[PDB]
Parts: sequence; structure tokens; C-alpha cells
Amino acid sequence: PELPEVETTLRGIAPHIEGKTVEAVVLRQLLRWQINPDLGEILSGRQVLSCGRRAKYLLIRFQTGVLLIHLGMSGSLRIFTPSDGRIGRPDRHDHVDIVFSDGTVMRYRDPRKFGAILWYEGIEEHHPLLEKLGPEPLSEAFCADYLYARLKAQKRAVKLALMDNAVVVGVGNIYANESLFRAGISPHRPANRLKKKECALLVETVKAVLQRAIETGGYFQQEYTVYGRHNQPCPRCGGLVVKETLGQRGTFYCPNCQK
DNA sequence: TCCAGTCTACC
DNA sequence: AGGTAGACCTGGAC
Ligand SMILES: [Zn+2]
Repeated sequence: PELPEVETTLRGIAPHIEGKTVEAVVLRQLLRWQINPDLGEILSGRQVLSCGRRAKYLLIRFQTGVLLIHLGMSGSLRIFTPSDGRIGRPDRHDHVDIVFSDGTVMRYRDPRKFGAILWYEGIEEHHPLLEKLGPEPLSEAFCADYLYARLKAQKRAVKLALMDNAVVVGVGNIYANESLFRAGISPHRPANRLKKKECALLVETVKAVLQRAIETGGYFQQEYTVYGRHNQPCPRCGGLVVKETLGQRGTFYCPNCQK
């Protein structure tokens, strides 16, 4: 999932687990990194006081420590209310249940197991995976002035820089492809060759694209302008969308509307 | 057959 | 260092 889906996941679990208290934790497997056995002993009786998100990580907080959950490329987190009989029917990819004092179940699912469930004891801001991340794309800190300045010593394709978590978090393959198209910029443009006006447009397109996706999250449908539309018509010029490989990632764009 | 986040590793 | 590729693993689309 990318940042819209993680933010929508966050907004879905929080009203369902925050005030509540953990009673058991089921571990049908133990991902990219190993899970901690006796996580149930760790969390039993501990109230949730907050959930949160940083980059594509979810954060479940207690007074004793922080649970970090990453969905990777195919992970899901879902709530089952006590009356929901799907509690009794987990599939082979439903690796973890987090069961609350009231019967509510939070279920983590992840077929390829690229996600992570990690338990951490110290200061949130110092976690090794969160410490060196760049700014939030929907924060004031991700501005045209920062971006133009961060990009001056980078010769690399701007798509690489825009997908770099040290430059800005959360802009994955889909929304980097869509923002670069909507801003009119080739993904192959050297990052330091974006003009200041172009970095201001790319910034506001990222913010707009990501925000609309957070709210959105037989008949003709088309979510995307270029992503996953190899060899189909560009919605602006009608020309064919090309797909290339840039930084090991599928890169879709129109060479006519993007320079 | 090949397509679909990020930590590690080498020149 | 910056730039590259490999590593993880499983399901579904031509
Ligand atoms: Zn076009």
C-alpha cells in the first residue's frame, strides 16, 4: 500500500481500538523480520492510548511501548466487531490477530509477507527505521523551497529522488508516476534540472493527488492517468503511454506531455 | 513467463 | 560516497 491506503487504514482502525484494552494476541506465523512471541503477554491488559502514522508505518501506542506495523507490498489491517463471524474464519495469509478485551479483533493479512510487525521500547523519534526519514508530503515542511534546495546536488532522475524516503516519505510507484504526469515533468529529468517553478508544481501536485486519494479511499472506469496504462491513450494528448524501467520500478509516462 | 516496499550489499 | 542490483514471497494476469 502507499500513503493514502495507510492513512485510510489508520482512520479505520483508530475509532475501533483506541479506548479499548488488549486481552490476547494470536500469531499464526512470524514476515520480512520476525515477530515477537509472547507479544500477548507484552500487550495484555495494556490500554491503547493512541494510533498514528509516520511515512507508510502505522503506530499503535501504549504507556509501555510502541507497536509498529508496516504493510509492505500486500499487507492489510482490518477490524472485526464482536458480532462478525469472519473472526472464526481466517485464511492462510491472516498471519496475526490482535484480540481486544471486548472481543474486537484486528487482523493483519499479508500474502507475500513483506510487511513487518515490530515491538519497540524507546523514543518513537529515534527508531532506526523512522529516524532518517524525510518530511511528510502533506506537511508544510514539504515545500517548493525545500525541494528545489534539496535537489541541487542530485543529478539523478527526479522519479528516483521523488521516491526517495530521505527526500519525502510516502510517494510510491503509483503516486510518483501520477504526480509526474500531472505536473508535466518527464521522470527522466535530472532532479537538479527542475526549475524552481517546476518544483513548486510537483509539490502541489503531490499534495493534491495524495489528498484526493485519502478522501476517495461493467461501466468504464479509469482511476489513473498513466499508471498501469502501458500502450493505452494518454488522457491529455491521446498519444500512447510508454512504460520504461527506471530504478528497477515500472515507469509510465507520456513523452509528449512530459519533458 | 512475468508482473506487482525497502532494507542490504557491492563497484 | 552515489549508483546499482539483489534480497525477501506469493498470487494472478497474457
Ligand atoms: Zn500525452
